[PDB]
Amino acid sequence: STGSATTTPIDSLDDAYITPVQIGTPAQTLNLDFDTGSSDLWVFSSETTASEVDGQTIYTPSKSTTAKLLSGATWSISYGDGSSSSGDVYTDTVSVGGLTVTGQAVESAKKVSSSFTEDSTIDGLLGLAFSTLNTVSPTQQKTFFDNAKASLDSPVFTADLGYHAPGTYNFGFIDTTAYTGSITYTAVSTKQGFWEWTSTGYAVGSGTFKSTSIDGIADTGTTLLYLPATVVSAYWAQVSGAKSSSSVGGYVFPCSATLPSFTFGVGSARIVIPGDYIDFGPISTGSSSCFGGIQSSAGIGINIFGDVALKAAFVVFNGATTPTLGFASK
Repeated sequence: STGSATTTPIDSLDDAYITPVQIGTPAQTLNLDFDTGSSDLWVFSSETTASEVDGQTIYTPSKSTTAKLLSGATWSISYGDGSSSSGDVYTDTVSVGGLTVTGQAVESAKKVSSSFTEDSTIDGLLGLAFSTLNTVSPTQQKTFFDNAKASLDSPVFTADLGYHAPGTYNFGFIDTTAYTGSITYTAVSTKQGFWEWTSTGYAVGSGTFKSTSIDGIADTGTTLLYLPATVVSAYWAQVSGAKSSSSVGGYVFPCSATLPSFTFGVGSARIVIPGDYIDFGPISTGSSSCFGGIQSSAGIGINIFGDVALKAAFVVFNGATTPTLGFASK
């Protein structure tokens, strides 16, 4: 089997991407944030505290003939940005782009934090990291990909995120028309539950490539690119007037600037992030100070290749017995 679904930016800044997902019988379609940095599929639901729902589409298990309460099971998750959610668990049929899993754990939110309530476009998350991070207790549950894997033509999914435009998540096959050149594969460590890999270095604009190992995660659920302070300083030093602002919470730059590109290494290959991808616009409406798309990972504890990086590439998440990651230009 295979599946193919279009993923769409939630706003003009590509802050996140939503992908339609069919849950239950008859289908209830919710727009979920596919997140390679977590491993819970959770939804706004009929059980979500009413004051914490503001425009989202909800899953109502009582209207699905295939929903079953997973008795005794609860979940609770906290994300790197400080947001959180928790609730109980159903199993139900879940389909993404024509690919169907029966018996998928669908984590129903009883509580969500402010940032989720305030984002009316995101109806939940679909985690695509390794199932070892799944938070369901007392019986840990598998991700959608993990459940689908055996049935897939090939044990892979791919992320093809757009810059200010729709893109695609594919399951079970590699679309050879979706990228240019060759795909370069690189080793993955699953020790922390993430798609963790080591970049071979970076360049700023037309500058010379610096060979240096940068360990990080491929995370579709993180908006920006978070890298070591040394790397980030070298980038922003090439933008007149750029500075790190404690009050704003990172690097800002004059909105009148033209940003240089940023290149990262994948083995001997290179992925180029155009400068425009690194512009996240005014810090506040009408401001001439703009927020940068490359930020320091210092104090996160991990480097994160988020959407800024990943949308510059066609990315293969290979869930074979020995997992790997592949990157191609497009």
